[PDB]
Amino acid sequence: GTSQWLRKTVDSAAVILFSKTTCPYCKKVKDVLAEAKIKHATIELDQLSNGSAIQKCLASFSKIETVPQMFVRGKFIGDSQTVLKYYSNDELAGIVNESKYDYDLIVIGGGSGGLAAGKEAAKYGAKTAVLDYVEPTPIGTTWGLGGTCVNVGCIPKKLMHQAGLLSHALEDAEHFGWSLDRSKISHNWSTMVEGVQSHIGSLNWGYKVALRDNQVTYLNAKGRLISPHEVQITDKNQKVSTITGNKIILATGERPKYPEIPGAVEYGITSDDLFSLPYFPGKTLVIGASYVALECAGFLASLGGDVTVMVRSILLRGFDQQMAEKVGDYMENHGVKFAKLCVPDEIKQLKVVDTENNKPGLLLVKGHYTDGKKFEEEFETVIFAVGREPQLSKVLCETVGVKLDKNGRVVCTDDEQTTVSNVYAIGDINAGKPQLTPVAIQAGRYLARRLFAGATELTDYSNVATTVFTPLEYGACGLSEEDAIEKYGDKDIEVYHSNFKPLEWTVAHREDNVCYMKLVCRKSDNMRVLGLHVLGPNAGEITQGYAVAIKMGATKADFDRTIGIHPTCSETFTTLHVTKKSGVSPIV
Amino acid sequence: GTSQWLRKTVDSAAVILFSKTTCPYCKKVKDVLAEAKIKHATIELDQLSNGSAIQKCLASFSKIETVPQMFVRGKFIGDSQTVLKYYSNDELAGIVNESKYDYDLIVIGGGSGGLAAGKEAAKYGAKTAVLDYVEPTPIGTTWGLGGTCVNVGCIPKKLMHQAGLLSHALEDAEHFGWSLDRSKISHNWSTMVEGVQSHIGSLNWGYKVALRDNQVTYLNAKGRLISPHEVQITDKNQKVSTITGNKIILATGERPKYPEIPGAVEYGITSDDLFSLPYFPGKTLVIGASYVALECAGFLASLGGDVTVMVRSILLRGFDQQMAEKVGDYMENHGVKFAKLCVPDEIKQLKVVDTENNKPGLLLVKGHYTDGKKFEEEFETVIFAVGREPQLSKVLCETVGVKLDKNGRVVCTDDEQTTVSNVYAIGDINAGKPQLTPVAIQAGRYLARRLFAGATELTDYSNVATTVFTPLEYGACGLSEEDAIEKYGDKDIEVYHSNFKPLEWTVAHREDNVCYMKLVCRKSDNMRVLGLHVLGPNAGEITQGYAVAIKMGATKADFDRTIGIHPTCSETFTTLHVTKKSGVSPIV
Ligand SMILES: Cc1cc2nc3c(=O)[nH]c(=O)nc-3n(C[C@H](O)[C@H](O)[C@H](O)COP(=O)(O)OP(=O)(O)OC[C@H]3O[C@@H](n4cnc5c(N)ncnc54)[C@H](O)[C@@H]3O)c2cc1C
Ligand SMILES: Cc1cc2nc3c(=O)[nH]c(=O)nc-3n(C[C@H](O)[C@H](O)[C@H](O)COP(=O)(O)OP(=O)(O)OC[C@H]3O[C@@H](n4cnc5c(N)ncnc54)[C@H](O)[C@@H]3O)c2cc1C
Ligand SMILES: COc1ccc(C)cc1NC(=O)Nn1cnnc1
Ligand SMILES: COc1ccc(C)cc1NC(=O)Nn1cnnc1
Ligand SMILES: COc1ccc(C)cc1NC(=O)Nn1cnnc1
Ligand SMILES: COc1ccc(C)cc1NC(=O)Nn1cnnc1
Repeated sequence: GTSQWLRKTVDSAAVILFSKTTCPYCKKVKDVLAEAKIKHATIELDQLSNGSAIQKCLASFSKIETVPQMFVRGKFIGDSQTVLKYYSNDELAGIVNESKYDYDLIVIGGGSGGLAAGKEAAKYGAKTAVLDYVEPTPIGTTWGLGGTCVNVGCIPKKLMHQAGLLSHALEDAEHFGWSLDRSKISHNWSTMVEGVQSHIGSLNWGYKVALRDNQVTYLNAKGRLISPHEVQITDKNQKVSTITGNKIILATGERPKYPEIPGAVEYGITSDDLFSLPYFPGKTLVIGASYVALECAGFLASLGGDVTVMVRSILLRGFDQQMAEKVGDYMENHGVKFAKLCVPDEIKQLKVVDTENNKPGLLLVKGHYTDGKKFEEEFETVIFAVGREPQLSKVLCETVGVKLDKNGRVVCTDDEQTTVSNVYAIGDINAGKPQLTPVAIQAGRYLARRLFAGATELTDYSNVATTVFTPLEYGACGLSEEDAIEKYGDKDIEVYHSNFKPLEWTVAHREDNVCYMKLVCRKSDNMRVLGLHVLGPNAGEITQGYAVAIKMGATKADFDRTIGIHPTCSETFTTLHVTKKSGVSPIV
Repeated sequence: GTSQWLRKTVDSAAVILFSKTTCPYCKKVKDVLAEAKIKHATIELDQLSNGSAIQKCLASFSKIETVPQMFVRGKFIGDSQTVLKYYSNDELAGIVNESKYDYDLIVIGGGSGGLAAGKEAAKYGAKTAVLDYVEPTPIGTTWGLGGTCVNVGCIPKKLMHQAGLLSHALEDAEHFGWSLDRSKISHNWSTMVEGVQSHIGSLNWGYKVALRDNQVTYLNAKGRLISPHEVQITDKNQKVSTITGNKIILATGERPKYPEIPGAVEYGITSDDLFSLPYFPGKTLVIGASYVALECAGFLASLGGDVTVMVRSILLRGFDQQMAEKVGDYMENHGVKFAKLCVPDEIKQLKVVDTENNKPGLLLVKGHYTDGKKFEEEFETVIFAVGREPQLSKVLCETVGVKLDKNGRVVCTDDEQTTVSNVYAIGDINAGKPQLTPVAIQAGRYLARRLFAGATELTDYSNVATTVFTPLEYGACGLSEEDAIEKYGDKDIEVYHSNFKPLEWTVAHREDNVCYMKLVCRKSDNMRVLGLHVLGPNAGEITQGYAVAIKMGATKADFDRTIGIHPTCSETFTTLHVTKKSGVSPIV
């Protein structure tokens, strides 16, 4: 019990001190380590339930039961007297740096999870390297350190979402008494892109500064695991070399897919290219129906574009389908066109992109509908958003022994361990886990603490809240209504729901019964809230706080006994009463 | 136990049917009652755990133990055979309208609480009257049905707040690429007031329709309780008369105070006047420091006004003072002037209000600072926001026996009962309760269910969340930091905090380290969250969901194990780690 925890902690920590807050011999050792700039983890035995048990188990490694005790990479180094002996004889630095490996930790992948993992490990004295390389897109787009979210994901996409939201603010401002005329204002794509890219560039630089100031080695190099402890690296001159590490974290992410049709790679683009595109896309076709597809179509339309979405089957597969249909209905009423039950067959080039005068090309898209009829129409830009995939064959040699699943993602235990004992996987490549930036960050930081500080806390992957940043935003936490009915049966599910209107929409003359919210509850478990859903402005700010209550097992009675804040959209959750079974209208 | 509940329920229900869902004799009685439009409460004995005890206890009133049993105003009417007999002999209508009083319920006050109470009572067959009268302000301002929030409170002030926020949206729009020029755009006060007042008028009308459609009698008349069951009414022609009711609910709210100085009533205004003023206030002095004072000064400055606030002692007395000071610092950085440690001595008229040309007048304000130096300055408008108070001497004869406290509010039990057993009080006049619209609504609806449908649930007044809608908003739930320390001692309190920057503020070049959040926790109670505080955009949307978790007893561990939604401001609560004791900086 306590015995096996201690063994695992000692064998894995790079530099760890067992201590008590009251002992001045411990403070004497802490001070010496700080002066020599030796980072390390510390376990305060007087602050743990069974510290007396641990203190006695230390004797199995050190043959002493007293405190302080200092270990380096699994080896007992000395008590107080012995540590100062090493310091006074100029022997300490060599002892704390001796290792079987170049690094205590190598992180392959410099994104959300990998940077979090690497920075947290370095805090406890682990010698860490972070590798990052951005393979260019087919048209050659590349970008800096920080991963998909920072450079070509959550960050630029929400900033262009905000640019779109501000067109409605301009319209609203007239009704609230401001003297502008929305009809005579236009948008400049390249001005927006310049401001977005300047912020992304501040994040690239911030991550390099953060790694330097944590003593993490950053190599802008492509890494490949060739044996459990050996990583082959290739630099910007295709210089190939090999570095070794005790623990390995795979954190390499995914990239967009293309459909296997003529012209797709040659003449279309993905979200990877959209966020630094030097010209306005113009008349645009978006192929696919994921949250990426709908978010991009949405702000392009709000910035004045002529936008079409080609849907093969349904919107937002895997999300609550009543909510997904409301999302699409709103964007169709505000100008996005939808080609339903439709897939593409080929893309033909009619004009090459005018890279001089900063203008898109021109393309002819041919496709067909699910019953047989034909699609044919011209667009200036075609954006594919038909999913994302890893390519671990680039990253990982099959002889190493790391098990993948049928989709190509890494099969892991609940502490992120692979089938190779010293290798771990986090973020989007970890099979079966929600593919989200805060998840990757929590997994990376918690894992680093278990490896190098003796921590025990695991990452909880259940009921993680989401928000889709469509022109009207959709926040959710927990089960969709159809998944709850499937799992428990229709007779055991009760659904409370209501329309609402934001107070901000009244004077602005916006729609009465379009925003909408519901709670999906289990009758036989005290009306436990299984899933929460809201369509409305600021949906992510609305949903976040409820994710804590749902984590704690909130029931409908908990929502009822809590008082609303007025006037807000969120307060409508505190007074829901119309059930779906009753048949009463949810309108207001 | 069961027997004391049953007698309380039978005595005060207006019309109540005891029933079982599986009984066709009960369905036959329900059907007759519906056809005759007889509204009534219903208790389904088969859906209660001690329904068997209640069934046998009914015999104490009816000498029978079967269902259905129908009662009217405390008297057993009959079983199935007897009710149908009364029906087909045309005697039922007269039976159910038999009463010792004109009304089962009289509500004095047509605001947030009183309207909620009256509509809910009428659903269970209580014959109900709602009285509402709006005493004009000193300059003559009056308004329609709905109370302070609807007409001169939450609704118009948040609409005017939104007009102020749109100022910054117009500014932010240029940085995100829109072609407008903020500096050439101005605001028209009367156009804003016209749109606000048109929405308020639709609320006035909607409440009158709601009372008509619930068969509630609405009397636009001033009420006075002269004995436990008699209410004297005075109509708009000064006709005086008396009506009687079984139960009385007092729900008359408060009105603004004026300081006792020369010129205040004659030449200044209050929030009651501000939301329908026909001219822009111009250069304005706000006297006071409540949330009313700061919210009003705030939107006035954003709409282009030259605004000063004169503060007796501190801002937002009774709220967390670190957050109060940050609220003030932001207002002052964006234009609002503050006259600290200062009070007014007299207001002098230099120009009368120009009601022809639609212009304010001009005033000379004289005052002094606490060290004795003098204040003297000219303003076009002076707004007093120096507190609110009930005036129950106009509502309630002293001989009735209703106890008041030192501030003139009604002393109530935790079920809203006064010292007169048939008389209840709800909303702002209920001593010691938070003075908020959703509290008054919850109190009123829960009380009507207990009086007329046999409910037992009480209103929970603890840990009610708030939001102050200053230009940068402040949301809170639970204890201030200084209150937590007073109650538990400094060593049992830990404070986690951080600055943050909304993503929307990056491209717009807004401030880096102004938004702020903290969690105030109790060490010896598993780091229980005692209070949550946040300064930033959409602070009410952010705070609301967390109020469910605090109601449930959330700890710091519950916040840590919940995952963030990215990118949002609210997610910063899920990763807090810097403590105040550590002395580490909270900047990002
Ligand atoms: C358009 C879009 C919008 C999104 N919006 C959101 C949102 O609003 N909220 C949210 O939570 N999530 C969002 N996501 C998802 C989020 O971006 C991912 O979940 C997250 O980036 C995954 O982090 P990661 O560490 O697993 O991988 P990544 O962040 O992709 O980082 C992996 C890194 O490793 C590099 N790499 C790959 N192979 C190698 C190699 N052999 N050697 C070295 N380096 C290598 C990659 O180039 C990359 O830099 C969005 C995604 C997309 C595509
Ligand atoms: C400027 C301002 C802003 C506010 N903003 C917010 C906010 O954002 N959120 C929030 O939760 N709360 C807010 N409040 C508080 C909220 O308005 C009150 O808590 C709420 O209105 C109290 O409701 P009530 O039912 O107790 O009384 P009221 O709503 O005041 O209703 C009482 C009614 O009874 C009438 N009446 C009085 N005497 C008699 C009589 N003798 N006979 C007949 N009728 C009579 C009154 O004229 C009035 O119509 C604000 C208040 C103010 C002043
Ligand atoms: C693929 O589904 C859509 C695609 C585009 C859009 C615009 C909407 C939908 N949703 C949808 O069908 N809406 N709806 C109409 N009547 N019932 C539901
Ligand atoms: C006619 O207005 C009323 C409406 C309803 C009622 C019950 C009374 C009045 N009496 C009235 O004139 N109010 N008043 C006071 N100071 N100026 C005007
Ligand atoms: C009455 O207090 C204020 C009044 C007006 C304003 C504008 C601000 C405050 N707050 C305040 O004192 N801020 N501060 C400065 N250094 N420590 C705290
Ligand atoms: C965004 O700041 C402004 C810009 C322009 C102007 C003319 C005003 C503001 N001030 C602002 O936020 N409103 N306000 C009210 N009380 N303090 C501040």
